[PDB]
Amino acid sequence: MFSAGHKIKGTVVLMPKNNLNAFLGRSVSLQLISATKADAHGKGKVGKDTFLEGINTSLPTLGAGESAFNIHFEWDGSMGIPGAFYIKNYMQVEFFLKSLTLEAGTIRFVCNSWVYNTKLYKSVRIFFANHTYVPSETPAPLVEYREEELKSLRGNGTGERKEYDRIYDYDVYNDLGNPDKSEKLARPVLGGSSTFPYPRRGRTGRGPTVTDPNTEKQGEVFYVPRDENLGHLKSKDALEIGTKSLSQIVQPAFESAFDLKSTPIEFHSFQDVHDLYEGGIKLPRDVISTIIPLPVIKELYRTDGQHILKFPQPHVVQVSQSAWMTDEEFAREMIAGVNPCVIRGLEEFPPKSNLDPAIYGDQSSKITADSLDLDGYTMDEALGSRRLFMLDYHDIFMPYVRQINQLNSAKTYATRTILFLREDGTLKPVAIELSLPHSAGDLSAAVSQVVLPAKEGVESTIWLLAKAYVIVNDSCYHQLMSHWLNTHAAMEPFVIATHRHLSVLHPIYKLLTPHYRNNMNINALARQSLINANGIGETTFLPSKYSVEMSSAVYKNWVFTDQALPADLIKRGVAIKDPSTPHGVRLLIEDYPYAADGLEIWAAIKTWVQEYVPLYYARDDDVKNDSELQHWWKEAVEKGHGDLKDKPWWPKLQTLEDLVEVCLIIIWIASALHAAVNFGQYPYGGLIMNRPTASRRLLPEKGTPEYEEMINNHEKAYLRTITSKLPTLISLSVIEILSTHASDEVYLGQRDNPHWTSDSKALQAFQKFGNKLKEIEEKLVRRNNDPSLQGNRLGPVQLPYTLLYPSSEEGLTFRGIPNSISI
Ligand SMILES: [Fe+3]
Repeated sequence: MFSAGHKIKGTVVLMPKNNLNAFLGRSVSLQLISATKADAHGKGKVGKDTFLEGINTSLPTLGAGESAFNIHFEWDGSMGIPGAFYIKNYMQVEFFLKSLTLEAGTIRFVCNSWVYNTKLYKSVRIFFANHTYVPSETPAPLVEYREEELKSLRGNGTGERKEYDRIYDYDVYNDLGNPDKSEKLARPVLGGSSTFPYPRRGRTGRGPTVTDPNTEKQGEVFYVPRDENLGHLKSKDALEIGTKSLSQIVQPAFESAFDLKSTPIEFHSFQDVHDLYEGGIKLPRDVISTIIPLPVIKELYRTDGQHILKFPQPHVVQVSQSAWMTDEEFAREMIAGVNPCVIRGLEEFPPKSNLDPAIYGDQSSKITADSLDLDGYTMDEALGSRRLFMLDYHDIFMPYVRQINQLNSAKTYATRTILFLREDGTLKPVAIELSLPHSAGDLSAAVSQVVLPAKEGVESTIWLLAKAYVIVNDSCYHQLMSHWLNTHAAMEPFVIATHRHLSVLHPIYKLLTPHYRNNMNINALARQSLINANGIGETTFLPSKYSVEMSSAVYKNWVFTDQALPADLIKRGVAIKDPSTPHGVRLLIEDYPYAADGLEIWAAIKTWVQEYVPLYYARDDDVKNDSELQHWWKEAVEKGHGDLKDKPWWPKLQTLEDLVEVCLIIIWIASALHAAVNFGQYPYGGLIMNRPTASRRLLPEKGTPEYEEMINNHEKAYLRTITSKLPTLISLSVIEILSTHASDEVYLGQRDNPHWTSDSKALQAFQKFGNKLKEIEEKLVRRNNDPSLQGNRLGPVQLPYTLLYPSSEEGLTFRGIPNSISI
């Protein structure tokens, strides 16, 4: 090397898959690539292959599991400034590359990527320094490298994907059915048709089943691009794999305990349910022994290691075990519960249906105004003052009621619940309509009916059951639409488009990708065990084999721009546009905790996106002229959500406003919307009576033993109506996992690396965002401490609404907003 040359001092930080000397010698080579000096073909000049020289044991700052290595690079001649590097792993086993740092002012590369043996790769792995560039700002010597890496990530739409592949592409949901196992397990393909529109998911390419060329074959592992499944230092944090263990290992063990009549088959009283988190449930030794060693699963229950499993006490009963049964809590949960985003204003009376009466029978509501306890208000007054609301599941469920009720052990109604907003600011339920389709060719004599509030006699039991029917509709809509379709499924197309079309160098890549963490991974695992034919979802929720297809019916009406919180509130008639207020909308239910708190988070995110975007885009033309951005949005819409590609409401993305709106909505769905619908699942639903997932019979007729049971044993009437004990144990277990924050969660206002960009302005903006979120949390604390807001923020269950607190410790905390759909 040159006599007065100075080698560049480098430090490589990596984590071995599972000593360290093995990484020395000729094990791992790096080659720096210049960002500023090019060869005759305009490509950045490449340095010599350089191997790790030794272990650096001097750096006190390293995360757990991390090791640092010294490396020095020759850089003589006009090599300019390094902006990327190639790395080749000659070892048999992959390692996780954390970072390269070049000293002497400092150049940082944030890699966080598995590097497999070099022979497995068609292209040498390339990593860029942490500088951010829109394509027109890419240093000329890196332009081809930047595009070639995107081409690598896209692949060619063919081939069976392997573990170490980093290939992002789309496919339809044709991998849920198991037609090769049984024709009973065949399911319609979701996506790619007018009958069944659906967001796309990540392509896996396992090829067709033997029986159906349109259904993808089963697989032991559902591929995701390698770095979408990064791994966890502590197995307890691999919550997503628990779902797989639950379906494949734990569910069969529970099933056996029932098959062997080792525990009563049904609950017989409410106390048999409360027992689950008090003394626990006694099960055969082999069930316990099957559970205890399993990572994640072992955390779900306390045990004596012999026969007892105890579930954790759900938040909803921590103060009052009977408060869930109150009409006040039933209504309050529509605004501060697990599914707080379906209630709508009702602006005429009676409520109307759009459904065809030729098919379903007369659809006129039978609810009478005179029957309603509106605290002295007339109907005209209640409508005029915007005090009438409804939870309207009539049109949503009616088209499915006949087929659901044909199933053994499922019976449902299409319900509507009328709520009145009292002057005291709380909601009260005033009627429930339990509707069934009726046509000339009907065998069933069951009738639709209206049920009114009652505290005494059989009528109180009928009303309690009516609430349960409502909540079964609500639980199904929550799990399949509010949660699954609107978060998990709707976001995946954006994750794929982002990796395919926005370089790691791209500002919008850096802005959005933290909000994707673990999403493809949980979704893949969900396709394999949760929403698959005969999987957890179908065996625990009312619609059974019709569940995921009902979500395609609802996706027909999915509107991207209506996912924006203000647009949602206005659309549902629970708020009105109001420029004189800070959020720009006035809530019609003033103390609506999800909406009130959500507006604060929404505004914080908006401010962050509005500060970040101008750092990279000066004018609308800059957005129009970004070919990566244009390709990204064109593909996300025309391929990722392609069944809806023609809808008039898609932003065109030719303006700054559009880019802000699109990023904001993506970040909102991934972080706060998902947190709000996800982390309350066990807190509210851990008591099955409060959130029944299924109903198994219609209301009994007078003159039958079932009717007499309502009089003599209302708890048993109730328990015979809702989800059976066995699916209850399985359901509770899955919602417990899903309600748990892993200790390595990255929350809103956090990033995994302080050096994700070298752009100090972006880093500053991000710090302000985090500071704002802390300020918001103090605010939400004060709200929960405000005695005037007790009625809606705490309710008779005395459960402070903390779901939109930004921060949380690990565990089942009922608070904390992750950056992404990470569980
Ligand atoms: Fe989730």
